[PDB]
Amino acid sequence: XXAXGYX
Repeated sequence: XXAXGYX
């Protein structure tokens, strides 16, 4: 992924 979250 490389981005994050959380949704």
